Parts: sequence; structure tokens; C-alpha cells
Amino acid sequence: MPLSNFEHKVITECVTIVLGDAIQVAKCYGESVLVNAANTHLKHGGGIAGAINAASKGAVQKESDEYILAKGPLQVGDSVLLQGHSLAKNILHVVGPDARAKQDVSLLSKCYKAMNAYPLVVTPLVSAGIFGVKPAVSFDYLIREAKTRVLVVVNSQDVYKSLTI
Ligand SMILES: Nc1ncnc2c1ncn2[C@@H]1O[C@H](COP(=O)(O)OP(=O)(O)OC[C@H]2O[C@@H](O)[C@H](O)[C@@H]2O)[C@@H](O)[C@H]1O
Repeated sequence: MPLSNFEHKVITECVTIVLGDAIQVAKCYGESVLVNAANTHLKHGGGIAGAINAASKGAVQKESDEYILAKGPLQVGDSVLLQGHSLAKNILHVVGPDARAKQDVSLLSKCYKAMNAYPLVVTPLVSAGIFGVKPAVSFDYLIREAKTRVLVVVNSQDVYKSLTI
């Protein structure tokens, strides 16, 4: 019943697409890992990264800064599991390829594979906004790689229906 107050559709045995705010979906599941669509330096912009940071009152950005000081920047396709900040059990910061920077879009395979370590994942379509990848392409990589329970959350009905037609 958590998904009763969201428009949703089962796509595969692993993957369900959901209309809404990924942050609000993750909050319905205590055991969820929320995916952040990040960049290599975890400097969070106006996309879901900014929404996540704002919800955490800046704690996520500060935590990110400390991680990057200690370990250096992530490579495209990499991820790091950090604190949930009461948004989820944990937040998995994933670095999708940036198509505007002519990066290799197939690195989305590595992004989504990283999610399989967790029993329940709530994720946006990585790279499908500021990083300029078509939502259908990001979606196709997700369903190729998914081997755990994934709620893929899109905040646009246009996007939702384009992927459920
Ligand atoms: N709360 C949300 N819930 C669900 N989907 C969302 C949400 N917020 C944004 N989206 C949608 O998730 C998709 C991924 O959006 P982005 O946040 O723009 O992610 P990405 O394309 O990977 O760009 C990453 C870059 O944006 C910066 O915010 C981030 O710091 C990084 O530099 C897009 O379709 C976006 O519209």
C-alpha cells in the first residue's frame, strides 16, 4: 500500500515506474536506498541533487565535500553510498555520463549495476535531465541492469506515459 497514493506501473519483475518526487517515494520505505544523480565532484546543482541537499538543510553537500576531500573525485559511472539524512536508509550518489560533455552514455550500465547491492532502491532516471540523455535511453539501461527491487520515479507525466505506452 505505500504506492497507493502514487500513479505507478509494473514494468518487469524488478522494476516499477512511479509518478512523483523520488524523495517522497523513498520516505514511504524505511529500508530504501535513494539514488542521487550526481557529478564527479558531488557539487549538487538544481536537479534532484539540489532537492535532496535542500531537504537535508545542506547536510548532504557538506557530507559530500568531506568525502571528496578525503577520497578525491568520482569517475563517471562510479557511485558512493552515504548517509540517508532521514530521506532514506542511505543515499547512493551515482555519477551518470554527461551527454552535453560528450561523455559515453553507455556508462549508465555501470551506474545502474551499482544499485543491485541494495534490496530496495528508489531512483530517478540518471543523466536524463541536466546531463542531457533521453529518458527512454536511461530507462532502457536501468531495466537491462536491474537485479533488485527498483522503484524508478519520474516527476513528469509526459515522461511517465512515454515509457509506459
Ligand atoms: N525529485 C525528483 N524526483 C524524480 N525525478 C526528478 C526529480 N528531480 C528531477 N527529476 C528528474 O530526474 C531526471 C534526472 O535529473 P537530474 O537531476 O537533472 O540529473 P542528471 O541529468 O543526472 O544531471 C546531474 C547533474 O544535475 C545536477 O543537479 C547534479 O549535481 C549533476 O551536476 C530528470 O528527468 C529530472 O527531471
